[PDB]
Amino acid sequence: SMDANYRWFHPAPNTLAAAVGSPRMWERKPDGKDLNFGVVRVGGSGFGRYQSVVYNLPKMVSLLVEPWYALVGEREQVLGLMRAIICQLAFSHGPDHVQMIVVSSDLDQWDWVKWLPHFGDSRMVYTSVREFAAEQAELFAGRGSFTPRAQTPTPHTVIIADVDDPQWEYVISAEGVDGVTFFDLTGSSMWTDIPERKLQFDKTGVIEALPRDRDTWMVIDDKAWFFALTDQVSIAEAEEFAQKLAQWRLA
Repeated sequence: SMDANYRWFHPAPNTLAAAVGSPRMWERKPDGKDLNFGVVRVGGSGFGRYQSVVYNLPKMVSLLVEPWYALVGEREQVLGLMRAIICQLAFSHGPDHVQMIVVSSDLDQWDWVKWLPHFGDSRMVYTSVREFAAEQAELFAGRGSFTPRAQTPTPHTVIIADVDDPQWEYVISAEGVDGVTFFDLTGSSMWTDIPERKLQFDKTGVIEALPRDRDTWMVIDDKAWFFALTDQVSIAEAEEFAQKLAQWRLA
């Protein structure tokens, strides 16, 4: 019963700090049996005047079915959703299964990720696409095009593209990069031209997207419909989760 036990797999992201160190942390497995591997909660099903009468179920995206997602909206709500996605993944998946990278011309917003092992380089926070491409050359060398979803190859890489830079094209083509999912925050045309990858916000925090099948993640309509009332994690909530995970790692 996935809807009955949804709080064990996809809870509200501000509950994750208190749950750090529980047996649900880093429990996801790329074994072909865990259908939540590579899945991340983005929000809830209730919205507007219907919030009080709709049984709220989590809404999610799979990292394995698209080479990227493009978050289109106002700066703060786009950052809030990205922080919720990062916190969800850092809690549910171990850094041996999911690694993370941020490429941003706004470093002040990403200082909190210094506590997460997922961003540790064997810190994967870069200020330009050129610096990122030099540091991550070994990641991209020999990698083919993205193949949408047996055992999943690991680590999967989640990259936050937060810099409007024409050099993005020379790193991520239309075919995508195998084992990587980008999340664009800029709203530039190269990311937003594919409709099945767009998450369009409205001022209330509701996102619309092409609906997908609940079991296969396959797109089921070519027009955008309600997708989720997004989860929003503030800098303080994200830093609280990140520091709590860091203290668990030191203990």
